[PDB]
Amino acid sequence: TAEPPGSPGAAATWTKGDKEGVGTSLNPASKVWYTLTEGTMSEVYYPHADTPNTRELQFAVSDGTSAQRESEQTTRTVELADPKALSYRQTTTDNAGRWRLTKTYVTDPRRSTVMLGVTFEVLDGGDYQLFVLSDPSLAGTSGGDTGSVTDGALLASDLADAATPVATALVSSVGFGAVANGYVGTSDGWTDLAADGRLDNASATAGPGNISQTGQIPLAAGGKTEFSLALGFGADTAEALATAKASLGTGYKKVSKSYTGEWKKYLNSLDAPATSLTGALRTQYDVSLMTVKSHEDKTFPGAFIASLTIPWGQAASAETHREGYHAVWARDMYQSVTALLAAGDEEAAARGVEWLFTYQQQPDGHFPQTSRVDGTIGQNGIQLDETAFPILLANQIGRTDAGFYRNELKPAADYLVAAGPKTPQERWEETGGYSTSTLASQIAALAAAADIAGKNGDAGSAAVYRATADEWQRSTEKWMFTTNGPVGDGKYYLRISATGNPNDGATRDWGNGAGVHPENAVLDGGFLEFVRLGVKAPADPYVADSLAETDASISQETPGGRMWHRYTYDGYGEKADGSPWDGTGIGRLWPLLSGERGEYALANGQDALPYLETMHSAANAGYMIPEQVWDRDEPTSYGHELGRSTGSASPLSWAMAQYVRLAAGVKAGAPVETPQNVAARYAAGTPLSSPELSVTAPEALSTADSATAVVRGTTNAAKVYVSVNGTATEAPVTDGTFSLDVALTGAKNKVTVAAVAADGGTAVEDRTVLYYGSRIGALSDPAGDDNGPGTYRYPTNSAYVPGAFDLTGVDVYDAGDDYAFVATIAGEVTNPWGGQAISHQRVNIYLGKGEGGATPGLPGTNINLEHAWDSVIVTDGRFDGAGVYAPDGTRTSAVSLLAVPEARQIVTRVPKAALGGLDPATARMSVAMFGNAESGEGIGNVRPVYDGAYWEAGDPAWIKEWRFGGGAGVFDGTIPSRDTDTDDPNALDVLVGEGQTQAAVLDWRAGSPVVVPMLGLQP
Ligand SMILES: [Ca+2]
Ligand SMILES: [Ca+2]
Ligand SMILES: [Ca+2]
Ligand SMILES: [Ca+2]
Ligand SMILES: [Ca+2]
Ligand SMILES: [Ca+2]
Repeated sequence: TAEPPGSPGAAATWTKGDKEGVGTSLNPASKVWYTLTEGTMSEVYYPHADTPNTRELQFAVSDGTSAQRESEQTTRTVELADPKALSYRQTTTDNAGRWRLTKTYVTDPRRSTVMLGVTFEVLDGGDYQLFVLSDPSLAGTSGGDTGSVTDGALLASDLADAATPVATALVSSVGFGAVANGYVGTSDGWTDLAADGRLDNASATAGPGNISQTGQIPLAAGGKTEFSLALGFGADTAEALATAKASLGTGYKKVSKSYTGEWKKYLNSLDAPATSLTGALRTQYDVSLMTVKSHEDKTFPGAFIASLTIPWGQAASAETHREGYHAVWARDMYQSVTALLAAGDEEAAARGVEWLFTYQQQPDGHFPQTSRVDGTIGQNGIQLDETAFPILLANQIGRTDAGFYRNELKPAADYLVAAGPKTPQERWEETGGYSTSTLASQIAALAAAADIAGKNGDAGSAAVYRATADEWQRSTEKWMFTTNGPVGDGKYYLRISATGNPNDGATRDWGNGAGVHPENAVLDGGFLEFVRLGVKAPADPYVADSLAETDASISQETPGGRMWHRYTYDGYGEKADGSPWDGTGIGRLWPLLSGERGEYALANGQDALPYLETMHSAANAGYMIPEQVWDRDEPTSYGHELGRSTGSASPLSWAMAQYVRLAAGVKAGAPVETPQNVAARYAAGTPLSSPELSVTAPEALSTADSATAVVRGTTNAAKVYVSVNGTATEAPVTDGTFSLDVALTGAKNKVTVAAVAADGGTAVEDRTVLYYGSRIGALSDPAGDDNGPGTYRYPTNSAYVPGAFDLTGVDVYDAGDDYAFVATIAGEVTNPWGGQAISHQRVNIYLGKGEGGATPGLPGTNINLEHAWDSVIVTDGRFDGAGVYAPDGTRTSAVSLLAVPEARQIVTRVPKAALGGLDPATARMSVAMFGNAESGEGIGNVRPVYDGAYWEAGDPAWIKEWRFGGGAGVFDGTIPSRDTDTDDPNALDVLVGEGQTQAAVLDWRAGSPVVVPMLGLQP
């Protein structure tokens, strides 16, 4: 087969996020969504709202000598063709006024076809040729497409993905004259026409690769010709052609009417907006409502993508699958259904809630950062507000049935309780810690979950959720309201704190090229979520002092009204020269924040209409509200306009949604999505008492001795509930005291203690309990003991953190099939040299029965044990040198090493069988801590100790840098010991029993090798 020149086609990109309009039928049968960009049709989605298939479809007109692209005509307009439907009309006029093209878009509600009603008028003596230029990017990729011709139609496909096969068919109601396929940048229609105003390439086939199709439209005799084009989609070519023809078969006028009628009927069936919405604000409402609606998938009803666009797509390559904003974000979806809910579309919210918990929720209960419309995980960051919003959606909708509560709601709420108040990522998806914005959703979600749990008879989980939410709610100011910020009076809620001390001036890099700034200096309107979600009263005083400074720092007055940047120094936007964001740049204005300020104003009884006015001034002629609008008077080399959409997403369903939701709030006189049960508790009048609660045991962190742990203390509350990892059990209160042996359910047990007063007030306490099984026995050892006989020194190198070789205890647990030998150290448990759990420590635990007398330990050890040993446990996560060893050096069994730095523990799992019938419960044992080393550094992988003075000298340098000092001897590379004196023990410390001391037991000058006492585990 002869392919036209250009293979495989030029590298391509997507389109700018700034859309003039978008559209889809209300009918779920039509699996197509179209977008418009600068006078052309940009990306069209199919079969799911998360898959773009087009880059550009526009017309070219020639006289026979020269040709022009309508995207080159400085004179073109866009306008919504119907005030009650998502149908747009683009008009292109020749710069010389010789011809005029009029295009009106619509889709066939019954099948996946995008239709274009076209009128071409020659205003000259005539004699012009008209060509359609359709450049696809099927299945979300510019490459991999194959263009062909059949039965007078232009065909294209990319079936490289079995789960998402895509093919199209461009058909002309009047057929085509000349038809051609080629490779972009060489044999494509425009490159061709530009050459000589003629279609020289006649090749009817091209690809796979980046191709484009071109079809000449036969013009009627006279000035104007009216016709229509149908772009049908299908799993295959035959399906696509058939769908397109079925559309033309019905006709543009008929299809147009049907499409426009569904939308009109949809709007007319929903709640009537406030009478105070003037014409323009009403149309903005109608278009915003439909647009939000159009972001729901047709194959997975209930799934809403953030936006049918790719921000800065002109700079985003299309060779590989990209996510853009055409993916599902729980947060953005929450904004969407909450808007449809405000407008009166209950079913969309029901499908939505069902979709979230069925398809996107993860087995652990939380919601992924992003996902495909089928639930397939996209980004994997942890945003706690994305787990809280779906709970709030179910709370609002009443989706509270026992089954849904136990299997859906509880796991999500339990995750929140387990995650703690700090979110690893806040709503802007960039950093973590105590977030005003996220903590507001966390508190509201748990407060709501509490009522749902209670309503379902689960008092334990209710107390846990309420007590937790209550504590975070009363800690809002302590954690995030700074009092020494470098702006205004210095008193305001900051954006996020890493420590929970808003006055510590802790810094961090804020990404996107913003650099390092103290948290004290970063202002963010996220605190407004507190009143919006009923977490604080509308007139809360703290939210009030945040206003002035926040406005000064990130607000600005545009001609349409006041607007806000997300936060101080935000760099997520175009660069100073106007070029698209590419990892760094400068954040612009977010119109949705005006809608947010408006809900806060409304909640306080003020007129919110002006905020709607401001939100609408950010829209284009098509009424598309963008994520961002330019904030400078200077239009860089790019055509940026103050108050107009930038290169990012437009429309942003979220911004569209925020406009509708506020509008509804205006009609009701108060924000309509605020959770009533949550506001009743925190935003109403009279506050509640907080009962006293004192948990005396356990401590913040501990290790249990069995499958149960004693949880006790004092309180003046009526009831107390002790919950571990989501399992709550009541603790009966007796004369202000309580005490319960609660069951441990995991290796790590998060224990929440909730105290509930007779009037409803709560107090909470959290404790963490580590569990390895029933404790056989233990051995203790003093800290600051890591100096051998009392003269040893750590090797100067940094890696050797202090206390690394300082044992503080040894605990043995019966762990079912294994024995868990837990060693605790004073120093931090590191693992830099990349090893199993640890790198530096080499502890030995010689097990025996106290028989015989002095018996040598392992080779490079340089020590003896008080009595004979049957086996020794080597804890060395280096060189696979760990396990239980017989006295002859034979490793009788492998072992697993786990590090628990939080507890400064080093766990060694030893299968019971490894200790051939030697029960540690009645065995004698010696414990010694050495430093691991390479064979070439000393016998048996033990880092030797050398003369103190010799070491102090530092000759060579590696001795005082990577070896122990204060013992005896110098380096000798001729013998395996590498030490010229192995009389001194290489143990930096060991365990001794009563009446004896480490200084005497390790005193090698008074005897060598030293004899380490054989001890017994105390129960
Ligand atoms: Ca492709
Ligand atoms: Ca292409
Ligand atoms: Ca689920
Ligand atoms: Ca010690
Ligand atoms: Ca030595
Ligand atoms: Ca010791």
